[PDB]
Amino acid sequence: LPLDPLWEFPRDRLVLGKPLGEGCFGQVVRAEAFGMDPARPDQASTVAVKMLKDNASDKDLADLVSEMEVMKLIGRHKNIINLLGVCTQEGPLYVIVECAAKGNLREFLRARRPPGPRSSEGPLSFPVLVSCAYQVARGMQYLESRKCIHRDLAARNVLVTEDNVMKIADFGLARGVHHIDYYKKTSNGRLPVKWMAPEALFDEVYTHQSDVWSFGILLWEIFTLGGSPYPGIPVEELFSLLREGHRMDRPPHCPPELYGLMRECWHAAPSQRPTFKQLVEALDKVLLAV
Ligand SMILES: *CCC(=O)Nc1ccccc1Nc1ncc2c(n1)N(CCCN1CCN(C(=O)CC)CC1)C(=O)N(c1cc(OC)cc(OC)c1)C2
Repeated sequence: LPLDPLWEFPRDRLVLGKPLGEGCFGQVVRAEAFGMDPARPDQASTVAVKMLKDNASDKDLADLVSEMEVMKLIGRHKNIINLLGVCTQEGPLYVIVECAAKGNLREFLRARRPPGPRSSEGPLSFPVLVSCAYQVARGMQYLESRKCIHRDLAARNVLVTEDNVMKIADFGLARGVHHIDYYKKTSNGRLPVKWMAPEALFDEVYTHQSDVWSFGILLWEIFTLGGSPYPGIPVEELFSLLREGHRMDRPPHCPPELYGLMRECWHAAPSQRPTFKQLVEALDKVLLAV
């Protein structure tokens, strides 16, 4: 691998700590970094480091190099997980990125479901829920302006910082578009087919509008506080329902403005779904009202 001085970080300034999970064609580990900000060479910060499995082969490496190079290109934004540095020289390949303190948005929301003075005031309020959606839309708009189609956008792929800033994750991955087992649960027991636009699912076609569809599913997850899309519906039935043009019901405690937005995102024709710019504006006006 070539030396890229703009991104290279001394591996000995890293102290690897607890694993965060895998399935990425490698594995992600919490770490402390010293001098990530060169103005303060001895200061510690908490980061996340992606690396290969210890029994990985050349295909996994190519993919990790690829995701690295993608993250170099897309540049920096508040509402995405940002690249911090890389270790490519004299040792294993490390990709260093921001670490979000509160985990993924799905678990964030599910852990904060209200009770079934402030006795019925749960942690999550409507304006913060709308802010969560607005931030995801902002990040996706940025990703779109950098020619990046996410292809998996879901609450589990949104990370939450200590200050409750949404950061879109896993946007630089090779998805294996042409060999998806629609029936197979992932590491969570999650079925990613439930986030696929009709054009991607039936015609293997991905555009930025395909991601808008996924955003509408993600909207539904937010306002069900981390619910599972198409609740109780086996994948076999999902195929039929989608061919029949069926859509999810309006969730309880969800204003018609936001179910409206969901339904627009799930328009069968990609050209009749909102753009992320439009989503950003529509959510911003809601955020302004409340
Ligand atoms: C920072 C404090 C902390 O420990 N946070 C934490 C704890 C528990 C779960 C998650 C987090 N926070 C977190 N912060 C930053 C990143 C991650 N997590 N990643 C997710 C790890 C968990 N798990 C990994 C395996 N997996 C996959 O499907 C494969 C990725 C499910 C999730 C994480 O992977 N990060 C990440 C993101 C991106 O986005 C482009 C790219 C990376 O490497 C190139 C790494 C960061």
